[PDB]
Amino acid sequence: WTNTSGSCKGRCFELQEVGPPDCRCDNLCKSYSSCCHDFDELCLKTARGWECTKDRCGEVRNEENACHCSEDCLSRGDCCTNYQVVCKGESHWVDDDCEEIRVPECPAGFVRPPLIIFSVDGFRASYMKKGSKVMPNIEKLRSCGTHAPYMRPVYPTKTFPNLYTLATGLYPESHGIVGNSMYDPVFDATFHLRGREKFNHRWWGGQPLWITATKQGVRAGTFFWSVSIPHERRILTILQWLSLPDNERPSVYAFYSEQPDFSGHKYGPFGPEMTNPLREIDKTVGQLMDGLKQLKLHRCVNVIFVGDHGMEDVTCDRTEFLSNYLTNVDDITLVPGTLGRIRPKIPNNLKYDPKAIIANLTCKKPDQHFKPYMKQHLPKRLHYANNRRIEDLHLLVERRWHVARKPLCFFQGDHGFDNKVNSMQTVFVGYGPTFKYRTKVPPFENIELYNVMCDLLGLKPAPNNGTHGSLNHLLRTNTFRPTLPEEVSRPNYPGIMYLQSDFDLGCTCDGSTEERHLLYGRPAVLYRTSYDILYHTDFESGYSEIFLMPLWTSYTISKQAEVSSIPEHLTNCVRPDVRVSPGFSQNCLAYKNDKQMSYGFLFPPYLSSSPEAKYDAFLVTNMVPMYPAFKRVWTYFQRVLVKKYASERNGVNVISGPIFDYNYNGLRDIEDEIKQYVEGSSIPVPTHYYSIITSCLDFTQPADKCDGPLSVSSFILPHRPDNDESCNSSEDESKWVEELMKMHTARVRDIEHLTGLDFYRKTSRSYSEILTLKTYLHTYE
Ligand SMILES: *[C@@H]1O[C@H](CO)[C@@H](O[C@@H]2O[C@H](CO)[C@@H](O[C@@H]3O[C@H](CO[C@H]4O[C@H](CO)[C@@H](O)[C@H](O[C@H]5O[C@H](CO)[C@@H](O)[C@H](O)[C@@H]5O[C@H]5O[C@H](CO)[C@@H](O)[C@H](O)[C@@H]5O)[C@@H]4O)[C@@H](O)[C@H](O)[C@@H]3O)[C@H](O)[C@H]2NC(C)=O)[C@H](O)[C@H]1NC(C)=O
Ligand SMILES: *[C@@H]1O[C@H](CO)[C@@H](O[C@@H]2O[C@H](CO)[C@@H](O)[C@H](O)[C@H]2NC(C)=O)[C@H](O)[C@H]1NC(C)=O
Ligand SMILES: *[C@@H]1O[C@H](CO)[C@@H](O[C@@H]2O[C@H](CO)[C@@H](O)[C@H](O)[C@H]2NC(C)=O)[C@H](O)[C@H]1NC(C)=O
Ligand SMILES: CCCCCCCCCCCCCCCC(=O)OC[C@@H](O)COP(=O)(O)O
Ligand SMILES: [Ca+2]
Ligand SMILES: [K+]
Ligand code: NA
Ligand SMILES: [Zn+2]
Ligand SMILES: [Zn+2]
Repeated sequence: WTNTSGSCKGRCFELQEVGPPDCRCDNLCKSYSSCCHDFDELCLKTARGWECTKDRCGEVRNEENACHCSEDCLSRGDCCTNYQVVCKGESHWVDDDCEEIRVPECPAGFVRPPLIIFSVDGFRASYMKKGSKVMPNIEKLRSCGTHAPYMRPVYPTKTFPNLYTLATGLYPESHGIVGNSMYDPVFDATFHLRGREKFNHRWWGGQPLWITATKQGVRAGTFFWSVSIPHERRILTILQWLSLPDNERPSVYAFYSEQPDFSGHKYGPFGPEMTNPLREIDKTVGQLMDGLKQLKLHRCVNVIFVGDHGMEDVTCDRTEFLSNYLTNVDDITLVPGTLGRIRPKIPNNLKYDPKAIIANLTCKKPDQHFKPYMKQHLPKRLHYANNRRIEDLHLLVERRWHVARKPLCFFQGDHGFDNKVNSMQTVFVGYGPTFKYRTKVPPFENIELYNVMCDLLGLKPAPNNGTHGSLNHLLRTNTFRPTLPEEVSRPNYPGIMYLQSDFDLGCTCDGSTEERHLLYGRPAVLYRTSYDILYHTDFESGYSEIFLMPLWTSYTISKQAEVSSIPEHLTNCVRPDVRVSPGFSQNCLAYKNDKQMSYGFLFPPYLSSSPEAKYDAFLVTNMVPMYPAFKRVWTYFQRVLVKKYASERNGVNVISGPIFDYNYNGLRDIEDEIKQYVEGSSIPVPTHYYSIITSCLDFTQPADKCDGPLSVSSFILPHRPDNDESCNSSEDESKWVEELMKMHTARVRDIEHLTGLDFYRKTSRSYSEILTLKTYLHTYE
């Protein structure tokens, strides 16, 4: 019980923690039915609005007014934000010339620059193009500070998963807020963006910035605002907190606006009606900046202006209905809209038939505007599977569309789609002493910001999914010095120690390498295992004696490299490898015998330097288990695409290899976790194959003679026994394989998690630059 009879006198928006039976006067109070009886009256004044007028200057203080224009308002810290402009002849901040802030200029008592995070909901990256005509304050922040052309949100591209990702540095599958709505089958309870269940702490994992701050003795303002508190009051409150005594003043502040998301939903992102909400947000940014200038803080504070996701054109007329595909949709519950998650309506309903449902949802209309996936099959870049709150059955919905359960308008915009979709990208601007001046940076992912905010506050971040150092280039100072991970396992370098006669595998056949095929140094193995370096004319590899295949195969292909064929008499040519024991080798009998599984090669014979070399490609230590379905993809990649890349990029360095992730947690499987082997054998079957293709950013220089920055694209291709994912796969590979690959684009960092390898250890670039390179995602948008 809360004694609501107390008073919020002298307590409005107090920062001190106050639990029952004492009544409260903060933001969460309304949400908890714990506000004191005079909270609304004392703390939410509205009288006379939010702006000083000339006729109010030097007024006598009336405590009933929303903000003040009396002579004492300054030292009391509660002037209207425009007080000085109107009453003292000052200029609005936006009207002042931009000037580099080379070190913080903070008042006496400020030990470090405060951080203010200004979050805007549904702020599409492209809205910034409206510029100073619509958003003069924001445009000044953008042009004079550090800006990205866009920031990538996490999937699903909705509010709760993204705000909490911003706060934690974690993927939703890790922090637990995997949707605006979700069902937890262990709680047997349902979370919604609106309602009280979300206030229960059991939903919220990781360690959000305010807790990290607090546990390290840095004070935080609120990271929650009751919907009923107007934006102007939120701004005045932050400014009041900044005026507090040195021993009370917080170091980090958050402001949140539910616009322009609301108007985006109503009118769509390209609507003329979007101008007004964008103007209003800009006015709010102006209030804050004018307010900060009034406090002599405008060259002291670091401001982050950041969105949660973008906004797409989505109307009633573009809705797919499951009832068109499935006979009894009343027996399933669908999380619907710009994504789909399906579970039985009755939890644990034994008649639920997911394989039948998936079959009925697969490539059933030529223009089908969604695609079903079991969650383990979703692109690995989405990192959306390792959580009990994520339904096994997912629908990835095409941009501009909705999926609904059944037919049983007032919106023109929505969001939630695949986070690489252009319309879903959002905004990032950093302004203040710690950010760079007039600097543009490449787009980056929102998971990276928590580390940077910790940097801006002198905090040590909790374990998260950012790559710390990858955003050092946004910062003038306070950068984080990364350190190379230490190699755990050193390679064996086996020479010849066997003769062909030593091998009974069932197979039949009728320097200057390390320097030239490992342009960036050998990957470091970061786990305990046993493996061999193997040199060849055309390629090098780290062959695992445990997994009976290479962890990685590395080779360079010149722009003018020639593509040869595989002679008919060598079709089935597999050769034992006299450097590796028979006992540490695969055997062809297992393949001959497995009716479903074939094999492929990591270094493609098609790219051999010479027939004497080409014969090396057929070694048993270059072979990996591949389903025929996958071979269709891999052969096209090996034969057509690698050369095509080399031609377009002026040669390419390639590293390819297997990935094992049977429990879909995005991390290298240990031996015990591998669940599939080639029939009759102990040859483990990869769940995915990766390839990392590197070249010179300056395409005028060949991959192997690159003086400066690198260019990289990578993929993590699912190793599946069919091509059901690709609706056009009955056609020639040239009509569908690249499309599949684009969907499964990946960051090098993703591959590192999944393999326990560390790449790019020997280059001429800074470690920070390499970290940026490793987080890059080639999106194909
Ligand atoms: C993204 O970055 C994160 C953060 O580093 C990585 O996630 C970590 O992975 C490691 C290694 O697999 C896990 O280690 C295990 O930890 C558990 C003990 O975990 C408990 O205690 C820790 C510490 O307080 C706590 O953070 C954990 O929180 C998990 O469980 C909570 C309670 O249900 C839940 O509220 C929270 O959301 C989180 O759930 C997530 O992780 C669990 C696995 O623990 C997973 O099943 C769930 O579906 C979510 O994904 C928990 O209370 C030990 O028993 C093990 O031996 C081992 O030490 C970490 O727990 C985990 N940390 C977090 C916060 O998720 C990701 O791997 C990384 N992803 C990629 C791709 O790189
Ligand atoms: C709930 O709050 C009210 C107001 O604070 C409490 O009222 C006070 O009670 C004490 C103890 O009897 C009196 O001495 C004061 O005169 C009261 N103050 C006022 C202004 O009414 C009340 O006690 C609280 N209820 C509880 C503790 O259960
Ligand atoms: C998958 O779709 C087929 C229709 O293509 C459904 O088949 C119907 O099944 C009902 C009873 O299950 C039969 O009475 C109808 O004759 C079938 N329709 C047609 C057009 O052949 C099937 O039910 C669907 N499966 C699921 C799980 O929804
Ligand atoms: C440190 C990391 C960044 C912290 C930033 C500030 C967080 C402020 C939280 C303010 C209160 C946040 C929750 C607001 C919920 C809300 O107002 O949703 C409006 C809905 O229409 C969104 O639905 P949708 O657009 O469909 O996802
Ligand atoms: Ca795993
Ligand atoms: K076979
Ligand atoms: Na198909
Ligand atoms: Zn949102
Ligand atoms: Zn929205």
